[PDB]
Amino acid sequence: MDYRQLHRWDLPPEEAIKVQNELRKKIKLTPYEGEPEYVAGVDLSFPGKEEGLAVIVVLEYPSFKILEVVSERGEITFPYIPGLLAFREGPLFLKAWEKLRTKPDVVVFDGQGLAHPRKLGIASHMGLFIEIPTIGVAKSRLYGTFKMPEDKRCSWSYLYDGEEIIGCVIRTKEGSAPIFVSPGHLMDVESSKRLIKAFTLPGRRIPEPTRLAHIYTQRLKKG
Amino acid sequence: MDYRQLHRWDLPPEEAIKVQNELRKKIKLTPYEGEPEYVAGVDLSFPGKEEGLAVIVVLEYPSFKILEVVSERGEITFPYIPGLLAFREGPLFLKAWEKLRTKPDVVVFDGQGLAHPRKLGIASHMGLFIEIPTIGVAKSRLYGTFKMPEDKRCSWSYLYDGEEIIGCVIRTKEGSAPIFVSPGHLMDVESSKRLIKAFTLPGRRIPEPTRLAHIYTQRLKKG
DNA sequence: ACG
DNA sequence: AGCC
DNA sequence: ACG
DNA sequence: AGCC
Ligand SMILES: [Mg+2]
Ligand SMILES: [Mg+2]
Repeated sequence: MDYRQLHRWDLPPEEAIKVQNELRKKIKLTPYEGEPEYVAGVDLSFPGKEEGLAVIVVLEYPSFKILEVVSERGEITFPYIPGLLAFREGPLFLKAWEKLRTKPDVVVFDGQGLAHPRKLGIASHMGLFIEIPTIGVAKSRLYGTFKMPEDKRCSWSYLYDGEEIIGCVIRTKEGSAPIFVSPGHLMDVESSKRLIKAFTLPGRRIPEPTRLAHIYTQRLKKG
Repeated sequence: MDYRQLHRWDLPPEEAIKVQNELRKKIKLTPYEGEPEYVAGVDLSFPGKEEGLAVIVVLEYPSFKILEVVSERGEITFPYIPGLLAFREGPLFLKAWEKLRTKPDVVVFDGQGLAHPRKLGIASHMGLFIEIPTIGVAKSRLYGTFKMPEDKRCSWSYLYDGEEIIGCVIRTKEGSAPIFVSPGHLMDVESSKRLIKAFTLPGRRIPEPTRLAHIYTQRLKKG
């Protein structure tokens, strides 16, 4: 699938931030009304320190049937720095995306979207590139304040940055920690919560798109 | 300082567990009545993957004055496996301990004590070796159930393993995550909570013994 | 789930 | 713990 | 404090 | 994420 190379990836940390502050102004938070059909999930495993393995899984909704799965194994140069995950995992994801045949209605990333220091989490960032609605689903908090939701199956709270709602915390599985959901691009808080709740099956903590992308990222790595 | 080499460290994972199940029966949970004077804190940093740097800091209580500081830089063979931290960080700590001149009244370790699958966290394990009262203070949960304490300076809850109290969770600093305190050897839950509360200064999340051992483990590593 |  |  |  |  195609996309817009909005900028260079070979940037020193301090420069990436500058970029982030410019790209955030181009983000569009908008309702995603309707039932999506093709939903994608993205993730990366790391066979080596400087070697990543990105996987994208396209699912058929509401059947959750796997329709396509592409992957790209490559070098990872940029280090991990909270708030700059995009500059680390972004490039390899895009290379796997160049291999993607079916155009997704929505893409789910294993990371923050709006719930980010500069309001441009890896999900928002990629959305600008691929120009498709995106959602970020992280397994831990990066930014924002919240009241821990009850330990009940669909309990949830809002993630805040002061008075602004930047995402939500959903208990998708009792006994397990909540997940952090936030809009990427062409998405808003209410719609990302609705969609993520619809993409998560009973008994699972992680919504199908990213849950499967992860397993694949791990199976491909190992045997 | 001296200690008892109770067993070999070069053990395969499955064997270490066996050892743990035998050593746990020798643990003595007993009150630590009274004001201690010399309190030690232990920690390790890792200059390389197979290279550790252990530091032990002895403090004067209740002044928190540093009285002694010894360290040992060495190879780390055993990998990290939750529940077997002792087989990884234990050996190098003991080598630093062999260098220790002042005998501590109590030793605080950066890890679990009783709050462990086999009731023998690294703090309990070392206590058997050094035959001195020990306490474990971890920054995250390894085993047990608990109700998150209020976000207030001295708020705390009990850590459970069913009906058994195996430690406590203390909010030592509002806005920061709680710490997990559990008795090692020659210690009990009530006394370890009392002592750890006394060893933690206002505004700090980590009690002085281990807070200082950590900084040193990091400074020595770097410049 | 898990320094 | 270790990738700033 | 922070995949 | 990666050390089973
Ligand atoms: Mg991931
Ligand atoms: Mg430590």
